[PDB]
Amino acid sequence: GRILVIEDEISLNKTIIDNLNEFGYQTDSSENFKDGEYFIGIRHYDLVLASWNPDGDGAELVNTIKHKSPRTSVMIMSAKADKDTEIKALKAGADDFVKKPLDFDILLARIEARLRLGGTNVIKIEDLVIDPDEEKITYKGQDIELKGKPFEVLTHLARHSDQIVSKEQLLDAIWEEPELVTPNVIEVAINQIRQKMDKPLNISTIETVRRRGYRFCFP
Amino acid sequence: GRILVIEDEISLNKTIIDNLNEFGYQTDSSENFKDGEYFIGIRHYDLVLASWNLPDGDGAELVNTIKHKSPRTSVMIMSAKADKDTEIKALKAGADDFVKKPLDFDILLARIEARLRLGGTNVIKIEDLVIDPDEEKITYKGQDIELKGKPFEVLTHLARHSDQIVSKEQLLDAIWEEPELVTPNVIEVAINQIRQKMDKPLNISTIETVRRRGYRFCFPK
DNA sequence: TTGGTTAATAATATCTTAATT
DNA sequence: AATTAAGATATTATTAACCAA
Repeated sequence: GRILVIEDEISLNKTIIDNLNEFGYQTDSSENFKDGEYFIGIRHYDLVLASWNPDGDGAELVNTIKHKSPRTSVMIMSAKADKDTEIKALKAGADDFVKKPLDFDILLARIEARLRLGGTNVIKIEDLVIDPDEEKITYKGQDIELKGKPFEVLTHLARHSDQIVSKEQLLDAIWEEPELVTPNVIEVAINQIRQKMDKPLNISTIETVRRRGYRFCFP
Repeated sequence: GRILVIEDEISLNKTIIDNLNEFGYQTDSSENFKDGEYFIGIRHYDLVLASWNLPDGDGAELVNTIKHKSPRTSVMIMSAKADKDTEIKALKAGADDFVKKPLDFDILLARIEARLRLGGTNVIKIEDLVIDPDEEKITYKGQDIELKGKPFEVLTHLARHSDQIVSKEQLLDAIWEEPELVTPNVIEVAINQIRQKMDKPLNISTIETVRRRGYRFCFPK
């Protein structure tokens, strides 16, 4: 929710900030690029709203923002609304081009859409993240080499944490033709998980409950 | 990049399809929500361009459908009624952009291209790696590498989805006109040519294979 | 018995070439 | 350049023997 605005009109700059704050956005402000590039250096801003028109290096501005702070969105506001200025701003890297006099109902809607994030299937528990989409596990910032069916078994359990899952359940949930395989696979997979993480990373992620099943228990 | 065009006006539909094909995009055409959704189910589209006023089917409904079915598909709404309420509604419904009809195809293509950069610049610059999709050129340390065609498009698509896993089936839908006809091995051969021209000679790790998922660009490594 | 623990080996995936186009 | 065919090679999955309790 961090947006910084680079506008040399004080009125507009004042205006723009008050609108963003009203919406809910943490915001910073600059009247020149010099100061602006400074802020992006200190902390990340989800989006940057800057004027195309003092130094007149907007095309370069977009580039420098994308370089210094690659994850940020650049929105360019310009009173010259001709196709040439629109096309040239987008072609320079701008993620969106808005037109001033500013419609703040439309602007807020575009910023929103520009910072809309898709729902994820990612699981973050304490210093551990488990990303099914990328088949990735990291604890304490280090990747864990766990994949395949052991990966699915761990993720399944994580999704049903504090709940006891049974071999049959895991098999049906993760194994096609579950009635054509050796249940030993579950035990082997659990060992793999303990081996890859529990053991080397000194944690207790999976717990076995006699005659009932396993349960993710990483507090 | 594959673009799904949903538009009832048959004449406009073909004009849009022709402008996109000319640019170099793979394109499918539809004239109703149903047909559109059909395509959304069989093929992966990097971007859907849909009229807010189809003969049937709430525009908001269409946006939700595509966004849920394919969260990473960009949605762009076109409407001759382009008052503020309409634009804001579409954006809030989940659209990433809203453009007024009659379309200025110069600005349309500039905006489509800005959405498909996934936040990037036109010229990808990573470390001493340069990938210029505009000149189909690649440089490393200012030294030129000859890589063109499908392999070039496979690599640029990966590097734009960098650090993400793109499946063989996604690479095909994005670069091949008829992904169903071609064999998935074509992707593996392209990845071999990419490694054969870059990773091996330049001693770098750019494409990571992830078994059963696909390929991921990891040049930063 | 129950679970875990190893290890080999069968499956399955991906890659690399060479040819054809 | 583009696509495929086939074997080469890599990587999981499966299976079972084995151990401890």
